[PDB]
Amino acid sequence: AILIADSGSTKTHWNVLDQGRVIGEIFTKGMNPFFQTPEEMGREIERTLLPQLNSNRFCEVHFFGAGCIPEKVPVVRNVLKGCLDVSSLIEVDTDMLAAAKASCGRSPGIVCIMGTGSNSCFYDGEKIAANVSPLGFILGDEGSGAVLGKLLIGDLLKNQMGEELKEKFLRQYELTPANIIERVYRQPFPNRFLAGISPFLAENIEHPAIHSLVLNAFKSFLTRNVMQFDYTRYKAHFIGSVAYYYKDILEEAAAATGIRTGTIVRNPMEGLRTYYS
Amino acid sequence: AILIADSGSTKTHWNVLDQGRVIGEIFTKGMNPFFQTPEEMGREIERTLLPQLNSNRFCEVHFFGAGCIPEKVPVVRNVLKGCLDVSSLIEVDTDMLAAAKASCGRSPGIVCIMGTGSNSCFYDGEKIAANVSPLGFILGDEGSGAVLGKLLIGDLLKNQMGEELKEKFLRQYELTPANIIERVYRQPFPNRFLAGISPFLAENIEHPAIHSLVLNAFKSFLTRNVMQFDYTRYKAHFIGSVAYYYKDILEEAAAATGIRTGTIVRNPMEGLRTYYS
Ligand SMILES: CC(=O)N[C@@H]1[C@@H](O[C@H](C)C(=O)O)[C@H](O)[C@@H](CO)O[C@H]1O
Ligand SMILES: CC(=O)N[C@@H]1[C@@H](O[C@H](C)C(=O)O)[C@H](O)[C@@H](CO)O[C@H]1O
Repeated sequence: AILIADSGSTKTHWNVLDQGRVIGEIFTKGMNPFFQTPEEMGREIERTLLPQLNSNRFCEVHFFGAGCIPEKVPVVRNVLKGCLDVSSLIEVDTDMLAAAKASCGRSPGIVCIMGTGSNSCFYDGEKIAANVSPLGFILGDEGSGAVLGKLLIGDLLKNQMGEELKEKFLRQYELTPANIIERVYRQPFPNRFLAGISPFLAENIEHPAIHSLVLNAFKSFLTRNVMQFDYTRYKAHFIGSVAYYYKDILEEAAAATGIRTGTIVRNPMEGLRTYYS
Repeated sequence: AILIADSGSTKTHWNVLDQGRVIGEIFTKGMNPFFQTPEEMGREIERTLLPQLNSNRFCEVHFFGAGCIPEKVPVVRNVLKGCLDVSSLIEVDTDMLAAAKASCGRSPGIVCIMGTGSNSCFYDGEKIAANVSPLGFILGDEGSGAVLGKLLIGDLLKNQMGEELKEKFLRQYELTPANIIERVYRQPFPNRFLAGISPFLAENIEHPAIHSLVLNAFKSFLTRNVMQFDYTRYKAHFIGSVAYYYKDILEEAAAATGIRTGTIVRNPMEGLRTYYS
């Protein structure tokens, strides 16, 4: 009856709710209209949800995803229309609203996302009131795996952390200098590439230089994004993968810059299903 | 009868030298194999110079251009071979060697490029011995117009330099945030876009925040790139447009980083032309 989604830049999880229960859970690759034309978006969409759904018809469909700026929301909604059957109108918004509906539900509060990309907001109870548009992983997205990987590759190959870690990194993923620039500048979804090579940071987090890179990235995010809200009486609900597995470094950078924190979960799906019933 | 060129990712100049003089000069847009396949680069080459190029059949031909790393040198080298007719063997290199031959000729010294992109090297007298390969404007290129433009836009729309400069920037180039993000993530040659909006820094240099942003970008460049060379007895020949019109901030950052300075040219061609005959 209802279909729920949350499209990250690298992956997408889909949920099917009927009479308030979960009758199906789906995974797909990431969809961002700034990395995917509607053909790629849609032909992928053909290959995705439809095969694992006995019935392709619904009454309500709610799709939240990265790159879903208002200028691109109708584009993505028409992509989903040419593949689904819903009795009412399709809602299409950003992943921030999914995170907010998941964390706070019908109540207000601050919500931030740290995964493939980064983002920060204040939320009313039914809609996002304010938002720092993150500009992406080239002009912002500070503190997220794609940016972490961007920083790490840059620092390593500028000989800023020595040869040992540089060689362990380039050997662990069997990459030459050419692979990076080809993968980042000429190959689809370079943010996936960066966010995927970024867990090397977690692997060698005991090194001060790597721990400091992660900490200073978290610092810059909080400074340039979360500080723009009333962070002195609001418990920032953090959602995302980077924020979950780097919990300690995030709490480090938060106590440094005075940013407050509340509940920190990795995926909004279980909080989203609670909201819809 | 020889032709020498130097194509930055934004522009390209071609020269045909006979009788010790320059007998003809044509200009075309920039070609970079990481934002243009070599055919597309090439499909313009038909449109620009050849229609006017009286003879495409001459002796030696030597082409230097950005993004033209060893992994990419042969592809571009055959593209010029399958239309062009040159009597001797093909030279293919990066813009750094043109800058070095122009700046240093047959003598050594440190040579740096500051325009659309960044790069760093020490040069012997026939070829570059050491180099910090800049990885481009997404993983490095610190101190370059695209990176300067990247930083300024990022800071502005995250409200890090106020509303006055942010608004003056967005109305003066008649850009909205979505247009920005569309131009950087979906539009060809985003490095030109950033480097073209970057002169806003020089225009508003009286603001402390912008002067410090430009200076600190220059600082880290010297730090992460030039410091990797012998900067204590070598007078760094800086080459480029950014380096000429931001001369004072560069000398500031040079006294800041103890780094020495030499010659500042924006374009190398007559020094390149001086080298050949
Ligand atoms: C241009 C781009 O990719 N933005 C995305 C965001 O998308 C919304 C629509 C936005 O741009 O504001 C997304 O919420 C965050 C977290 O996933 O990462 C950013 O990179
Ligand atoms: C990935 C990329 O585009 N790098 C280019 C450089 O190209 C060389 C070959 C290199 O990549 O090492 C170029 O020298 C400088 C200055 O123009 O700008 C960078 O952006």
